[PDB]
Amino acid sequence: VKARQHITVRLPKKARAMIVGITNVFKDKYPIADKLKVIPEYDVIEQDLCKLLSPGFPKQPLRVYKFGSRITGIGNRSSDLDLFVDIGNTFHTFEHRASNATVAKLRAMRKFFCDSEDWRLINFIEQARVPIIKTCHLPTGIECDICLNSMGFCNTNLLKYIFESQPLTQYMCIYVKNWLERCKLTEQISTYSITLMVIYFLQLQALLPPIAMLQIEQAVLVGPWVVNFAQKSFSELGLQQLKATVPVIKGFLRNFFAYFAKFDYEHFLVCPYIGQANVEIAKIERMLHARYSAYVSDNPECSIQLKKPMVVQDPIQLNHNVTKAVTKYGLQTFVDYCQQTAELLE
RNA sequence: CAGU
Ligand SMILES: [Mg+2]
Ligand SMILES: [Mg+2]
Repeated sequence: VKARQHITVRLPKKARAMIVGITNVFKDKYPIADKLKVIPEYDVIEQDLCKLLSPGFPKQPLRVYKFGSRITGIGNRSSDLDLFVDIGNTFHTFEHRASNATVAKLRAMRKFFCDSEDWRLINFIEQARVPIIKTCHLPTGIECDICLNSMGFCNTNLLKYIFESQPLTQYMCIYVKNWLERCKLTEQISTYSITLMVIYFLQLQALLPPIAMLQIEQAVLVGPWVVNFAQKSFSELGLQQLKATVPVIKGFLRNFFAYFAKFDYEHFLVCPYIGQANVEIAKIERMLHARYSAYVSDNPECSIQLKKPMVVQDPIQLNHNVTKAVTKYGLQTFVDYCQQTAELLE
């Protein structure tokens, strides 16, 4: 891309094949994703985690929360399982950067996975924004990402509500998830990022509510972030729940890819919190709730990172641009692929 | 930059 910026990066053949062929998501991948929301294997994993860590922290409170794509219903059989281990009722505590205690806890847990004959330690990432332990649960073979941060569980619950209220959202996310993998873009643009882009797009079509309109104040807080939401019936908002049909899905996907092919990433951001068209990067910070403003006043270093090629704001952790690591050339690659994909969908 |  960098060598020939003037050339539209060719949509990879693996992607072209799947776009030109949409019945697979509707008839096969959807039922598997729906089944993967609840399977017996997850109970074994949570139980074995409690059994493994209960001795390491004897009197301490302990609770395990599942989240991620398997739980929201856009997973596949190879999908990893994401788990939040809360030791000591830290659910409501927000760490911008992982604290010493948090890193201390992760280090203690690392040893337990190594020594245990039911777990294989795969990786221990301490210096990430969200430190995680990557380990294989050997009885099931399921790869688990273990963290000490509640935010992923909270946005998983929000996706659950959105997908169940408007199933078209779920189908589209399964499709673009697979499209992202066949385009080999997942390392720059994550499945979670594209899910927020789908949600935002459908908000602009008046098929989903702005997240802010679900949070009119009693607030549940993880630090400064409002993590609960009114589970309002879509009828009360006049939001029609569409029947997901292959033509309906195809038309919305076409429009989705067309929209992000022409989106002005230099001046606007994807903003499911606001859920309105043309949210300017230059205006967004003054549009956020009072807790965000109070938090960044005391900590200006924790404001959302807006000076990035691609800005997609987490609807709950409002200081997180989930696409902050996307490069100009990764963005151009994504824009070119959107362009060619919209064409192939007519 | 790494879970989501
Ligand atoms: Mg996952
Ligand atoms: Mg994971």
